[PDB]
Amino acid sequence: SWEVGCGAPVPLVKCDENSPYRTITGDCNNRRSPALGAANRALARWLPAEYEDGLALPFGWTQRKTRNGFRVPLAREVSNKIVGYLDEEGVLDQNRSLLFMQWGQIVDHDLDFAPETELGSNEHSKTQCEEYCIQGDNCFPIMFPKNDPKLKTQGKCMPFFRAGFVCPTPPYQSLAREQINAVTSFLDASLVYGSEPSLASRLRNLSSPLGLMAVNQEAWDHGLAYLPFNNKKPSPCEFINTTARVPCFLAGDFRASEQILLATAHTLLLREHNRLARELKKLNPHWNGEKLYQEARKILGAFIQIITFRDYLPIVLGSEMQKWIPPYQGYNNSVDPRISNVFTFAFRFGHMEVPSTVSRLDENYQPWGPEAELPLHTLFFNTWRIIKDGGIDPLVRGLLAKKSKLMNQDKMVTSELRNKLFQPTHKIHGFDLAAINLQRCRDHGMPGYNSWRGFCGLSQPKTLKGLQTVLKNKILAKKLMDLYKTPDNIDIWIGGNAEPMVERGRVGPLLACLLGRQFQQIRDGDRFWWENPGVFTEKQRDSLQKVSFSRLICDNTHITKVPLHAFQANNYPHDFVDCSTVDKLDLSPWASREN
Ligand code: HEM
Ligand SMILES: *[C@@H]1O[C@H](CO)[C@@H](O[C@@H]2O[C@H](CO)[C@@H](O)[C@H](O)[C@H]2NC(C)=O)[C@H](O)[C@H]1NC(C)=O
Ligand SMILES: *[C@@H]1O[C@H](CO)[C@@H](O[C@@H]2O[C@H](CO)[C@@H](O)[C@H](O)[C@H]2NC(C)=O)[C@H](O)[C@H]1NC(C)=O
Ligand SMILES: *[C@@H]1O[C@H](CO)[C@@H](O)[C@H](O)[C@H]1NC(C)=O
Ligand SMILES: [Ca+2]
Ligand SMILES: [Zn+2]
Repeated sequence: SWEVGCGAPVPLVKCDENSPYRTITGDCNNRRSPALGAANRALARWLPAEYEDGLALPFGWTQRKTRNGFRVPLAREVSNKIVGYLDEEGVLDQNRSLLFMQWGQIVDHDLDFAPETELGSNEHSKTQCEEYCIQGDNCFPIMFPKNDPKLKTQGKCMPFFRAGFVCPTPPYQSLAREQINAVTSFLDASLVYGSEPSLASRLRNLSSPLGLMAVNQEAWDHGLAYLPFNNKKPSPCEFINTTARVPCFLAGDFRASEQILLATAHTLLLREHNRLARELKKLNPHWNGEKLYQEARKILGAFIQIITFRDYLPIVLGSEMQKWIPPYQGYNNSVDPRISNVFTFAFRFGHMEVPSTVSRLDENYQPWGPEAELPLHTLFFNTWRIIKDGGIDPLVRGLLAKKSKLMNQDKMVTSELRNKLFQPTHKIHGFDLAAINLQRCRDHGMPGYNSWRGFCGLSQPKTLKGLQTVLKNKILAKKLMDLYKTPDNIDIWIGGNAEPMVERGRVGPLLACLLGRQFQQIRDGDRFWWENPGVFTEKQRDSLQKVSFSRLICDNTHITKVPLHAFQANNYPHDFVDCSTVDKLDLSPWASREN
């Protein structure tokens, strides 16, 4: 009847109350409700889901059924008319390095993943949805509007499969459909260690009692470790280049090889675990492998939290940072730490920060070889350009010395993502991440733009002129009104990203509120927050305050010249220092004395 808890899956609650370490699943963090923030449960609903039929059909599903009296426009038509641009000149962020973009993706992948339903195992609709563009069950194809050039070269649609949902994926559940978060809601390095026990063990080196993560046994980066290969088929990293046949990496997170700089960041974090585990073994030779793994895992989780909340979030939220994330006042076990469904769309502001090219730079921060700069689309599921072209150092120098794309109301998403995206099992560099995001907002039953404005205490524009004023842009407001016909129908991904950025920040007021609230909750609601008294000793916390992405690079690469503020736009050599001058993480406070 009430159906308070639909929890047939993952019923197991076997909580050690005493454990100084996190579970891999996120279970037991909250003592009163131990499933809160656990992986493989429903995304939180801050507002009730909004479906065409009130339960699970997306707006746009039934041609005849309006939203508030108007047909919702095709995701791809919004993408073409609003999100696309031609000229990559002038589009770079003069005050954010490319590392700023890349850290956002890292944090996002630690916090949330809504994987497509697996109803494609030995299924026709796996290829049939792509082949015949026929909407049904989990097939919700992105149809091309009539004037779309892709209609001329790529057929009628782009394939799209509905996200997985809680209480059996194929059939009906208690009231509205709730999509799954497959990773831990805590900011806990689940993207390095995994959110499931099987994966987390596969990633470990259990051959030695050294608490190490498994490393590649077939390839080395000038003696430095690579992630292991994912030896499974079919492999998109092999598909791109069947001559090189270099597989995807195997990381804590499914998505680690989606692009070369994400793979690069994952590689830095793995190196850091093993570095930490080796340093701890020197300090504490009596520590067994499990203890070394847990202790290094706990430090790397703290590293990710401190970089995120001290360095990253202030330059995302700008003037809104203090409003939404006041200085820390300790653990609040009444806070809901779960990632919300809306946050998983709010955080996609990163899509508008991705620039059109990636560079490899040499030890003078000068172009590395004759093709030093490459188009982003050639680097989707690309591991062979790492193994076979110079390792991660040239790409890390690019992350430091090159710039994020700046979000621009006239230039939102580069064609490298908007027309050339590669999706596994599709075979073409032909997808549109903007269209996918809009279709997914509808898949997840998102409330529209004005419902979220109301949620955030902001004005709800009802007319062209009101929207013009909110967006500070008359042409953008007119295009959105021509497509939507009411600001109430504007999908949250495009409405949030259309707002001009807050002072000293990189998102508008609506996104600052949605992101701000989520990050407040993941900090306040986390029993294992690095700064929660008892988690670390006061001396440990004194050491941890000195972490920086600059030291992470110095410690885990052959790079000896780094900037002191790695998320800022930094130019070589003026903004760069020797690793010598950069604070180290002093692990002496981890020395464990019994006798
Ligand atoms: C080249 C860089 C990137 C690529 C190729 C990429 C690709 C993708 C793809 C294909 C999806 C899945 C879309 C769907 O099926 O609904 C996605 C989701 C997402 N992306 Fe990106 N992305 C990039 C950068 C970023 C950045 C920089 C951020 C944040 C700052 C970000 C945040 C997200 C979030 C939060 C999701 C939803 C995750 C989930 O809950 O399932 N991405 N991205
Ligand atoms: C697991 O860790 C062991 C212990 O370090 C690794 O084996 C060593 O392998 C390296 C080759 O990369 C050799 O240089 C050393 O001589 C070996 N040392 C010892 C003490 O055996 C093993 O490669 C690791 N396995 C994985 C999958 O990472
Ligand atoms: C597939 O990967 C191979 C293997 O690296 C790439 O070949 C390199 O190709 C260029 C020629 O354009 C040479 O100058 C390099 O020295 C090659 N190395 C080797 C070992 O062959 C090839 O370019 C890739 N093709 C695609 C489609 O990505
Ligand atoms: C604990 O969280 C609850 C619910 O979010 C909040 O209302 C309360 O004020 C919080 N406690 C403190 C001390 O901020
Ligand atoms: Ca996590
Ligand atoms: Zn080297």
